[PDB]
Amino acid sequence: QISVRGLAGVENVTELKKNFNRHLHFTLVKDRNVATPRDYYFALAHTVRDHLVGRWIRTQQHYYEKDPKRIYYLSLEFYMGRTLQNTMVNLALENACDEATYQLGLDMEELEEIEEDAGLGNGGLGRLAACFLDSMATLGLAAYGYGIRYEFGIFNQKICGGWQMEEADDWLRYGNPWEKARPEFTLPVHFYGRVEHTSQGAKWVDTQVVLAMPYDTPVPGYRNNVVNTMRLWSAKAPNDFNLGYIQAVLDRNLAENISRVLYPNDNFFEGKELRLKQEYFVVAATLQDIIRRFKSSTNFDAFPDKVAIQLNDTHPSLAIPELMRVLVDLERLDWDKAWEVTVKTCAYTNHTVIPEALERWPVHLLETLLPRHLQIIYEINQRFLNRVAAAFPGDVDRLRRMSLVEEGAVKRINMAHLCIAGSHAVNGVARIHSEILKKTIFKDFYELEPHKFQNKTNGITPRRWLVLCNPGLAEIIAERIGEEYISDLDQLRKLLSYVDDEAFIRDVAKVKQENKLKFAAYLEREYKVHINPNSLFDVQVKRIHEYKRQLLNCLHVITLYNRIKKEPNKFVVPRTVMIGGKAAPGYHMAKMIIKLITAIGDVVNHDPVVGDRLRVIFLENYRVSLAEKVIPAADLSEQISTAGTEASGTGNMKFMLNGALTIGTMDGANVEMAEEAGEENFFIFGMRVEDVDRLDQRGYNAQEYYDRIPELRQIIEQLSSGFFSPKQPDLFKDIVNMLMHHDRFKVFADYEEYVKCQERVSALYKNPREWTRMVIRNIATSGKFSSDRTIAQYAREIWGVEPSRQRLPA
Amino acid sequence: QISVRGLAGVENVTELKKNFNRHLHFTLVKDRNVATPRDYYFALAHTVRDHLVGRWIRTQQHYYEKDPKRIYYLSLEFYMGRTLQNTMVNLALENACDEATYQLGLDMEELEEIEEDAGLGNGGLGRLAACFLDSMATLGLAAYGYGIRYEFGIFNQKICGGWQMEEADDWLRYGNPWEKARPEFTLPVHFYGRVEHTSQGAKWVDTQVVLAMPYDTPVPGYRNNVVNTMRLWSAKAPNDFNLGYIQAVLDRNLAENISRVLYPNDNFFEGKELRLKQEYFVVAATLQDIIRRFKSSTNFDAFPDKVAIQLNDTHPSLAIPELMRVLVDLERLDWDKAWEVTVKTCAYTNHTVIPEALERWPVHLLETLLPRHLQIIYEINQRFLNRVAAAFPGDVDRLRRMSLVEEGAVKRINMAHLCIAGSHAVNGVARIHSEILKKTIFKDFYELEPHKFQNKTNGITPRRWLVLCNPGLAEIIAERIGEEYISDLDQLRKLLSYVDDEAFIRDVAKVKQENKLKFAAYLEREYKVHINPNSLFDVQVKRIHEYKRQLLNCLHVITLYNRIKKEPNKFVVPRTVMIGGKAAPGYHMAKMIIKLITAIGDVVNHDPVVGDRLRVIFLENYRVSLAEKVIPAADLSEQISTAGTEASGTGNMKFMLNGALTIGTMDGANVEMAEEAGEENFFIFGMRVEDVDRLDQRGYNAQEYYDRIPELRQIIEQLSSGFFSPKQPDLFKDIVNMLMHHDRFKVFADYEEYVKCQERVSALYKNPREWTRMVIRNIATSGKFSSDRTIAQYAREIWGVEPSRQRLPA
Ligand SMILES: [N-]=[N+]=N[C@]1(C(N)O)O[C@H](CO)[C@@H](O)[C@H](O)[C@H]1O
Ligand SMILES: [N-]=[N+]=N[C@]1(C(N)O)O[C@H](CO)[C@@H](O)[C@H](O)[C@H]1O
Ligand SMILES: *Cc1c(COP(=O)(O)O)cnc(C)c1O
Ligand SMILES: *Cc1c(COP(=O)(O)O)cnc(C)c1O
Repeated sequence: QISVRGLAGVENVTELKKNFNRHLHFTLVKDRNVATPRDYYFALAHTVRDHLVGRWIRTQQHYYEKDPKRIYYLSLEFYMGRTLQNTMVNLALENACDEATYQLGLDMEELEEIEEDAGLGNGGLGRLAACFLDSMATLGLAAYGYGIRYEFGIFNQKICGGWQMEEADDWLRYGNPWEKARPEFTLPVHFYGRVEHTSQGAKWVDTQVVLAMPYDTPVPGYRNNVVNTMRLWSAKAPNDFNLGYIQAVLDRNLAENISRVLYPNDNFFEGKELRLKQEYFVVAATLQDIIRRFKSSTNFDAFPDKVAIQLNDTHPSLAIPELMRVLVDLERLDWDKAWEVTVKTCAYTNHTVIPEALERWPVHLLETLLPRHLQIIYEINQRFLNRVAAAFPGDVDRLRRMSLVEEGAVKRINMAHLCIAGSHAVNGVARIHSEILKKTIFKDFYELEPHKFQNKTNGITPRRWLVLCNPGLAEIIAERIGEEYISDLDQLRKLLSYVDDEAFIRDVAKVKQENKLKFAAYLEREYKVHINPNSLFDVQVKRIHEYKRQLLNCLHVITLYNRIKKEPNKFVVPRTVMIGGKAAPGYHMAKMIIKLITAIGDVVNHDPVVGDRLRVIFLENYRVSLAEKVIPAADLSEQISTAGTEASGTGNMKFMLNGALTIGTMDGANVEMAEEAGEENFFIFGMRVEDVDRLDQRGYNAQEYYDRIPELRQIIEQLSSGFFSPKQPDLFKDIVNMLMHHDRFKVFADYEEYVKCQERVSALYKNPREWTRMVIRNIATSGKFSSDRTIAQYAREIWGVEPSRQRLPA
Repeated sequence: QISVRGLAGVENVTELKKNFNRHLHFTLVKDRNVATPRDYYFALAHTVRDHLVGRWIRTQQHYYEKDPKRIYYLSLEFYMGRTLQNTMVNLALENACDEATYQLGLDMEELEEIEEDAGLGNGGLGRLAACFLDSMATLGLAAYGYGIRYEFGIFNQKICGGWQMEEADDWLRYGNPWEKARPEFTLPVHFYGRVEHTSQGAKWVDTQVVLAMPYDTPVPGYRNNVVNTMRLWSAKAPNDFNLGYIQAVLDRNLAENISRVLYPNDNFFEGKELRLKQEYFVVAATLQDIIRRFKSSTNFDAFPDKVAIQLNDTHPSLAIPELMRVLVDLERLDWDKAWEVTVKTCAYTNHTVIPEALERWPVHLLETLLPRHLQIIYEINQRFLNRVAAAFPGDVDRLRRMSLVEEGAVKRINMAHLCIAGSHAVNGVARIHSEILKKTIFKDFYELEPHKFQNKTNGITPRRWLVLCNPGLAEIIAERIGEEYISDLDQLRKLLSYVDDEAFIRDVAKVKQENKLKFAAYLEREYKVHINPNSLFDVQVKRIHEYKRQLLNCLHVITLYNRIKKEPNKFVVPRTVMIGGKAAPGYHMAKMIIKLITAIGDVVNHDPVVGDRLRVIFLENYRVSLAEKVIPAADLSEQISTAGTEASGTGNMKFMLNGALTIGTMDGANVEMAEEAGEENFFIFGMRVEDVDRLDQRGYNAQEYYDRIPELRQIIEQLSSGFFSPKQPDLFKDIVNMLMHHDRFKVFADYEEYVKCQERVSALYKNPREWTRMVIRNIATSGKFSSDRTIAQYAREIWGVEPSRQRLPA
């Protein structure tokens, strides 16, 4: 047992054991003679869950009595991952449960691997919402996460013949012990219908009703006895729905399809009706719940003082016109009063600037599905543009640029413009991203209302991303500076005075080595793959995207291979290059990149001359639980997006906190990370944002790089001739064609500096002691990237509430 | 507290209370400050459920150790109703729970009303399966009920404007505390595909796979610590199903629709593909489970010694060719050996002779959906007909009459012929029905294999149908003869010596009066209806069918009304005529009969001259839980089906056990009931089966009755002129037209004798003491109709197992 995992008290281990047996018997209805590891996992889950309820009930009763300002975090994604270990950590039950299960003759680690990941997210945005919930509970905020309970989360990725295959993520198959259905709080959500304009007000009539049933999941704070709630809505058809008879009952599934599956698109907008329905569904049900709770705390003037609604991207942007609809149509507030309340209540967070991710809904869709909302949006636009016109007289082009309504082929509603107009605060997720918003994408809006624009650099929770996934590192750190850093990451600074400590250097390096061995093992257990634990672990894990430039990584891998074949008997630092991540099902290029990766592995991993000096592995089904395994085992973190494309990134922070050195561009949060640790302790390379713009003025011509770089030329010719695809020589023609003629991300432009920088990485890896000292400098300055810091800033600068580290009663 | 409800021990009431609070807190995650009656209901349900698990686990472990012959009852319907009270009764926990909830300040009766009925049945057949499960557990048989877990059971009936409106029965909305999902025992079920004939055997290939997930529900025996299992299969799509991406996931619902809803047809065959899929689904999954269990007890010669499969009607008839398919195709047994095993394993129960209920599946359907099964069926037919030909040389018409394959418009498979050929026993459900089977419908089969044909008169469980729904009557009976009768109904005979006991007569009458007051109250509480508790309660509750002749009842009601209007100031015994029951959604005539009933009520209930002398009420949404309320309150039980159409009936038995006198035809079980009680203690009338046949030889002409009976003529003319439908004068033209020209059930032919008999009923009701004495004679001789007797006969004469009343350890 390690200290950070809590006490294994005599009374509590005994108590845990009997409750474990009580659940195995009464809850699972099994005896030890027929129980399987899955049954044991559930008995433990229910036992741990029991320890939450008491705190869950009093935390909620507490907010009712004290009635503080409530924070409502709206998101269509909550990438939670597993819940068992996280709950034990936050409740200081890990050692006790470890001991109790040991005495019962069970391996707790084995049982934890049985829990299904709650993959209700695509990547960064979804995981961010998960970390935020953890931090809000840890900071004692009366916060509620509101989303959709998808029956099927992000698809499970299978690699067949080197190609990605998708398969339904039936995560609820065996049940979810963490959620509590609350059918008694079901709410109606309306769709379609039409608008009637009577004397005293407008009415939305003849609508189709879909019921929203909530499921509450507890969110425990870190050892503070606070347990907040994540409420996920599930779609249910009313019983007089479609109510020949048999068909009517079977068609109920049409309404319930709303919460059936998560759209697997990462940073890509798909204007499908089902998606719009999901967006309104979560917004409509959530706002009724919010108002309900407010009325039970009718002057809505105090609404903004008791309520804060954070829009995680534009996905829940309809909350703005829906709030107006309720206040104006139902509560009968005058427009101006309602608008004042709405603006002071809502705050919007922008997560990316790439055009293809921007939500622009066709007017004909809103027209049919949400007719009243379209009218309200036009009215908002009208009044907003009148403000612009009055502020910039005669600037007609500004008017059309700022309109919420876009003209052209088909009229569309720019949801981002909607969010800015209806929110009192708009923030980017990293300093460079937030500046870009003010200088480019939202320049006009910044000029009209500069006070609205802020920055809130993303963060990650040190509980899941350090204590839970890397207990070995958390321990040696605790041995030196104590445990307070877990909820006050800035304290990692104190580790700076141990940078020359021989014992510490040895331990940091030991923990990393153990993590690598453990992962190298896992690799062979669950995926029959052998790798060399002494090689440098070069990993790039994140969603497959052209802007993330996994292709640039591929070019380097091929460069290393060609250099070896050129001078076989020359020494080179051994490397295990790991690339993982899912591609959206309809993203052809992303799928081709995955195939290219496996194809490279096919050649490189079986070339006798290469030996154990270079291995290319594609990490299958990258998800939260897998991230918890690879990140602690990584030596090199690849964050190589084209400058200006990765708003922030969060994977980068996870790697920094876990002892990996970072090679990357001055993009997103990488800029602040290098700033915190010192550029000398970072492997920075490539074009800066300014260089990218210069190149665009000039005109990006990939041919130029192809002509001046022999090594690069050789790689393109290998791809083109079928060197990596013998049976299908032209298999990668699309990739080559894109790289050569329409590469929006300038892969070639950063190639030279990238491989040069990679050489410096290998040189430092050859000096174990200095590599580790640089690692210590990174870990020691990663404190700023704790989501506790991020949330404390949202709380003070946007929501107007004070965080608190006070422990609620037992 | 009453004695039959068990002891309210000090230690147990205290234990019940803390467990109730434990579940309210830990299971429901609620505090007393926000708990609602529904929450309290669930805390109690979970508390009671806890007492079952221990016994459930040891009963099953017990069967594993002793390895007795297993009884598998296959049914597409299990009309369970509520489970809470039934479980308390069988566990002797009712008084303890009553006391415990009282001390917690709660009314247990109020909480019981919150439980949703498990309406996985249409009527008789489904309820029979429910009573059988209870009796099998009570008789200590290693029995398993196998069916489908429909998401939506029989529809909830609403009456709008006097018309039936159907609405989804979302019985799982708030959850089901009684079931235990067993995803770990999921089994694959195949559909479509084609048949490949290789060297060593035929193969069913290229099939579509649907997963069958089981849900186990405990079935407690009466105070014997035996808890059997009812396993209901749920359809689940495999995860690589349909696996653009979004659509594939959404289409998963196509496979899962198999267990979505119960076909609401009572005694009516609808040849829909979805229905056939349900039938094979339950059969395929069940047989794999059966074999699996057998192999874990490979000579299948002992299979019939360890396994008995009872086919509840022909719905699960595919079990015969499916068993053959597995034994021949998979286990590789020779045809003849496999057939021997199949016949000795299967037994079939026929429930009705009406042609429209007979399952005749089109060959093109089986051809596409189950190609291998069709081949096996042809092979079975071939070999069966060769036996017929050898037994009746030259009788060519017999060959075509007995074929499993019917020629004509479209070829069809007669599933009933299939069941007879592949079963070692075939039984009817009442003596007269079973005789009819041998003399008519299955005469040819009886001639070929007389040994196969048996009778097993239906029964009802005295636990739910006496102790649970009529505790007052069970008590006064127990006060005289003890409690042993509850599991040995024949003991009610002893009540015969109390027929002249003044105290008993007074009590029997008192209990009935209390039941009537309680129901008259319930009527006003949940349906705003006032009735006179002193009137005779004339009730007919069962599914709406033309053969049940609710119309004959209607004619009598109108006769009574016309007679009153004719001589207003003449005295007549007051009556409250209650008719209830659901009509299949597509059964037009049944729906018109419901409207006619309400229409009569509209006129009769508001005629000042009638006063409180006659009331016509239509009991809305008749279901099991409602039956438990009306039956104990009834004075007169209407069992007036045309002789030869009601195979048995079971409602009739429920009324007899509960103190109601019976007016009915010599049909189904009515014949044995009158035989047991004595015809003098029964109100028998109308044509006997022989009279019906004579009339058919002759030719049924309704006009004749219309011409010779003035009162009948007046009624038809009232219906025709719009007397009961002012706004829509021709509203009942279909009814009149049917009665006059195409009445298959000869309503007019029994009219005269029916009203005459009804007059005798009223005369006896005028003499309270003698009416009650006749009631005692009925209750005292109802013992034979206990499903314990029925099951003991199935056990000994069909399954080859001995029932046992031995109590398993605690
Ligand atoms: N939605 N969105 N965009 C992202 C993402 N999910 O990847 O949001 C994440 C959370 O803000 C950012 O770190 C990331 O750079 C940005 O591209
Ligand atoms: N299926 N079927 N037929 C019936 C029914 N459900 O009503 O089976 C019941 C159970 O055997 C019989 O009592 C009844 O007379 C017969 O019509
Ligand atoms: C943290 C995380 C991400 C975000 O990673 P980036 O490299 O910022 O894109 C995506 N997926 C998972 C499973 C994560 O844990
Ligand atoms: C017993 C019962 C039946 C069968 O009644 P019959 O009069 O034999 O048709 C039908 N429905 C319910 C709810 C029952 O309890």
